[PDB]
Amino acid sequence: DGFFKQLTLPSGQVVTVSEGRGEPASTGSYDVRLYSGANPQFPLDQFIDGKVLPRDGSIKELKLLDLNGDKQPELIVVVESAGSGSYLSADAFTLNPQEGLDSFNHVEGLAPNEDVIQALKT
Amino acid sequence: GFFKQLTLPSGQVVTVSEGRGEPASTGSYDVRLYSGANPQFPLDQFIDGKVLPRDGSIKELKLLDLNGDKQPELIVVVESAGSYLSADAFTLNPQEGLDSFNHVEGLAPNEDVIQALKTP
Ligand SMILES: [K+]
Ligand SMILES: [K+]
Ligand code: NA
Ligand code: NA
Ligand code: NA
Ligand code: NA
Ligand code: NA
Ligand code: NA
Ligand code: NA
Repeated sequence: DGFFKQLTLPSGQVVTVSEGRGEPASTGSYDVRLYSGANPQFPLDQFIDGKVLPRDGSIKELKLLDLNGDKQPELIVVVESAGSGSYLSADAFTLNPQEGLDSFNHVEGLAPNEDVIQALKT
Repeated sequence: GFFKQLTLPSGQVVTVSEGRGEPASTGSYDVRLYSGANPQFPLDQFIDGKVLPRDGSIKELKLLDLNGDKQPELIVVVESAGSYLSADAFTLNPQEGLDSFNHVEGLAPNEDVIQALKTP
């Protein structure tokens, strides 16, 4: 099994993030799947929506931070290139009970010392 | 959890997966398309993917030309945990990528899913 992480949002919704099965470490895809989380004992029983995105590198971090000021965290998936420069890219998603899952922003080709969060707000 | 890889005669590669950790009876599946440009590395060149709901468990995959352009579409057939079939079809090509072709649902087990997907 490859990369898999499950997070519970403040609303009680549950999100999973996976890299594509059978893919190389250096490049491929990942998906984000949102669930209602209505029963925390069976958090993945009620699927809502999902997206598949390319990754130029490996997932390096998952962050839950409010980017748009609505008080709820967006999900940020930070990806680090296998290149010697370790260039960063990231996708942000809104995920909430009212709207479900949507893309918020995407950045790529960032130097390792760049402010990814500020870039995603830009 | 369902996982299957198919390779088209063009060389394109597709994988179909049920969502990890989900119930057998309900959840999601994803379809991922790769170029397969180097056939020894089928999953080295990702193109595009989609995540869909499944009302049931994946029964089988088919590759068949649904619109008569001589390229195969991908069909994902789903069986309810209860008896009904549903199915989603997708176009796949190097030129365009991955797109929805059609969707059918509430079919009897004996019905022709492929003819249903072809029929306006
Ligand atoms: K949405
Ligand atoms: K497309
Ligand atoms: Na891992
Ligand atoms: Na690339
Ligand atoms: Na927010
Ligand atoms: Na929003
Ligand atoms: Na919508
Ligand atoms: Na969207
Ligand atoms: Na066709």
